[PDB]
Amino acid sequence: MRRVVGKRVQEFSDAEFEQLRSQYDDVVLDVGTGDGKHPYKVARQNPSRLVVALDADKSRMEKISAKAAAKPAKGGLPNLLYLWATAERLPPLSGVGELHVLMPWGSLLRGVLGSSPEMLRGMAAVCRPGASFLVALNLHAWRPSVPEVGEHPEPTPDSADEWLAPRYAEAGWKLADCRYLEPEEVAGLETSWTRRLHSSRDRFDVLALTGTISP
Ligand SMILES: Nc1ncnc2c1ncn2[C@@H]1O[C@H](CSCC[C@H](N)C(=O)O)[C@@H](O)[C@H]1O
Repeated sequence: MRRVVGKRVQEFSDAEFEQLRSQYDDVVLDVGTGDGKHPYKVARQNPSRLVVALDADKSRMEKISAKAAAKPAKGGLPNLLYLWATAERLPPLSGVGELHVLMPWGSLLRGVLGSSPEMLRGMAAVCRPGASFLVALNLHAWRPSVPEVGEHPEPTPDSADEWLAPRYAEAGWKLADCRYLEPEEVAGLETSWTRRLHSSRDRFDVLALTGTISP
């Protein structure tokens, strides 16, 4: 595992991770965390769970990871770990209890559309059976269609129940609910995307897919 703290990366062992995790009730993983504001909120609000967040781009996490590693009085949080990793090559995590993928783009977005099940299966691998998941799709990936969504139509609560659920099941994800999130609900997630989306004139910008990992 490759921990990010400010501009520093430090590899550490699975054994060290296990000792850390063993002190908490459960683990939450944010995949593609970007600037890392969301997991910082999650860790702040959930002191009894260990929050792990990763991104392919280590530079994005510099500021917040440095703050999280500081003393408590300066915004430090003991239950928050930022890692440098892609969704294609996840860290050796096991038994994650809650998985978030918020506003993905690029190969992570292609992955969560499930035309191929490999990425979904790789993410399911780090989770225990019964883990909860939230995939929050940025619908602007279809406004207009970006290269990575190919010919996929923009998903809706109904259409997702139709063509996404079967794909998720093939990959071991039980898609239980699909619904639009109000802009205020998106804002509650505390991602950097709130700012980008503030100027949107669309009714909804995000579709939330939730369920459980069921291999
Ligand atoms: N295959 C992949 N593996 C890991 N991260 C990926 C990825 N493909 C895209 N990403 C990352 O996913 C992020 C999408 S932007 C979303 C950032 C964050 N979830 C937020 O809501 O603010 C980007 O930071 C990008 O670097």
